[PDB]
Amino acid sequence: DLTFRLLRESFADAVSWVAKNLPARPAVPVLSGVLLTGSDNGLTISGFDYEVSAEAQVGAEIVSPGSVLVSGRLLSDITRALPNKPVDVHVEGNRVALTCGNARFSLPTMPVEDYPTLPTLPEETGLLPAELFAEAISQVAIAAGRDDTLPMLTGIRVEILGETVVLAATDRFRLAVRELKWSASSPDIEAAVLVPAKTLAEAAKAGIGGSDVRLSLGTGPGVGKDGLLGISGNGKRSTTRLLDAEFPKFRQLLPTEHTAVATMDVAELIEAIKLVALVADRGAQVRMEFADGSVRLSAGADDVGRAEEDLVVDYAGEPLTIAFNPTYLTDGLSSLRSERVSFGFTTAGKPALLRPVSGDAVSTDYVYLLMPVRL
Amino acid sequence: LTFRLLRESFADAVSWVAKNLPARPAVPVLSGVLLTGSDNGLTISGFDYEVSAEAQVGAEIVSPGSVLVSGRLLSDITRALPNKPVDVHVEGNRVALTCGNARFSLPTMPVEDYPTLPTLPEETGLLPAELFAEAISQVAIAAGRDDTLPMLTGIRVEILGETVVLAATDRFRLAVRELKWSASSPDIEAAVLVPAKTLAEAAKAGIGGSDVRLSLGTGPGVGKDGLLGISGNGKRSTTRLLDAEFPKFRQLLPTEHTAVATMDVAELIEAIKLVALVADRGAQVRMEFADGSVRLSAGADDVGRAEEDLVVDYAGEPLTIAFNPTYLTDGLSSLRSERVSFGFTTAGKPALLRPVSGDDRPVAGLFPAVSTDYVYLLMPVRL
Repeated sequence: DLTFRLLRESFADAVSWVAKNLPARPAVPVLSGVLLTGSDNGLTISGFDYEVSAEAQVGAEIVSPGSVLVSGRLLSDITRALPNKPVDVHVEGNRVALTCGNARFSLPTMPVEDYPTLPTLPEETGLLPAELFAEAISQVAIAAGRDDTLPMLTGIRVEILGETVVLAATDRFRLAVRELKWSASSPDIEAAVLVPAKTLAEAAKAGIGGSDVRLSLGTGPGVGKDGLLGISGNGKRSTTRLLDAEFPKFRQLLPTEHTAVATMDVAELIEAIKLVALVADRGAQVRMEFADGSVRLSAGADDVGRAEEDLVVDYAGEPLTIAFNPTYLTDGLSSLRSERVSFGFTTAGKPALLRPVSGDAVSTDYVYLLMPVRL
Repeated sequence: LTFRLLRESFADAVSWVAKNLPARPAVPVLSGVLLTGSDNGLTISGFDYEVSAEAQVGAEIVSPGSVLVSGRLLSDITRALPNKPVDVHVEGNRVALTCGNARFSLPTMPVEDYPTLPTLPEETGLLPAELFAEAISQVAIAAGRDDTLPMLTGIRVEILGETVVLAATDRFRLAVRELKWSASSPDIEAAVLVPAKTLAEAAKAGIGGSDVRLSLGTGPGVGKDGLLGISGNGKRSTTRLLDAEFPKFRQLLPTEHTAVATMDVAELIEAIKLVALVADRGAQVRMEFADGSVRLSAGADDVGRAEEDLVVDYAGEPLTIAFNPTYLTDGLSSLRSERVSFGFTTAGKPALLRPVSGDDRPVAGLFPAVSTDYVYLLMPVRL
């Protein structure tokens, strides 16, 4: 009942996006599948699990309408490996015929009724330039520390205030808040919700074309407990369930006046961190020793090596000697899309403030809170 | 010991010696790189169970003497330093290292407790670094993978006059390479087995257009040193030889064919990766040679089925033959030729692949096959 024809690249691009974030999974077989729907004008490619859904619609010559359920990872891997010709697709009983140039395929099909029905639209709360979203999330997500660790509730907080968006991501060592200006598709609206880095970042990492990223949480009176978040892009559209966990109240953590402040060249600092960090322990510390006109960046191993570098800086205040985890600090410096950096600390046991200095519930546009280490 | 020299000259010569070194093996002293200064200048020296590396470079030797610092640590520092001259002097039990605004204080290990690097055998002959690098990458694939089967883990290296012949094999593929050589040596007839892991790596570290000296010896006592020297401009390494018997491989290769074929290489690699996406477990890919057209095909109990028809030249009775996807593909990459030649006998016996667009005559003196400088022999599969 289903027959379509489109360009290989378009079909490859559409599937990969629906079959990356959420699939790549064998948990329940009846759900490794991706749904192909042959609407009168285009092909829609659908997919989800129990929480995060994804949908892609692309141009097609659908000769016969209908739908079909085929292996997720497989189709992706196939469409990318196929020739740069058009591809023809026919469903024959419960097998799918797929021809692209001189290559034939036959894939086992799954029953179209077993597949869950996707989530809908939480009404458009507003939109913003995809480049901005790409940056915002890209910055903040550096701080929701999650690598080889168990995924403790790992989320980027998203707050809407009239037309002011605030993105906050933290673990417990670092806190990254970013502010954002918004074409808010509703009157002044207030919304503070939590949605896990995992997916959110990817929708943004898509690195969408233009000013078309479209945040769907509803225009209502706060989006309800229907834990949904829609991202809509140029044809690409994905929902994701939002966590029930509560974010810290970050405004608290941020100081107004800080006992001491200085500024230095980002590039140069990142090169010297990695320089002296080479000798840093498994208890990774790096010692910054602030004085007028200069900082003595040093680190050491309690056994095997010692390192130090004098760097120029514009310091001002009562000298501070303080240490950081070289990786969380360098994450910060990188996070700042700035040539130079503002440092705002209070005590060698109180958070230090990383702000971008591109000279010539938040404070400036990008703010980055870093916990110190002791001795 | 005190000396000065440029960051890059130091970095390059330390990371060359320290790459083969282990971060923390059984004996601590083996993790370290030996730094010696004399009339010649600074010398980077590293030893191992099986490889010894040594690099000589110019430095201003302010004070002769040797020292023992962590091999991998010194490599990491000298790479990260700002591009300014580096200063080193040994303070009692520690090394001070000064480059611009950065200063380092590394700890030493006891220097008397470092062995003397095994001595280089006489030069057996020499060949451009480039060929050496290609010939190994070519043959190294076929090397029997990490197993309790040593005979297969080696790369065989045999010298016949002005000809060198390189071989490797797991019991499923066999790769032979033939080179033109400059043996500064007379009769020169020898055969040796060296570990593929180490050889490949030592030949990966060979580029730029220069030459490379192979040192096993020259007399009847050739390769009998238990070592292989490979050296050039200041850089000198030896690798332990492998005491195992290599297979009598020349016998293994067919001399004539029931069926030959040729086809486009990049075209064939690409189509292989396509159909095998659907193959059982990367287990097999079925080729169906007819005249003019070969049907590449793959399947899986119930995962999917695939088919490509590729433009082949053929001569002989339409053979149908299964190969392993990966082994097949390695073989193809292993020829750096634009096209490929196929030699077959039965669906259950070896296929012989060689580069096509290559008019080198491996010259004589003392339906068919043919002469090539490189062959890759693949066993087939079924079910």
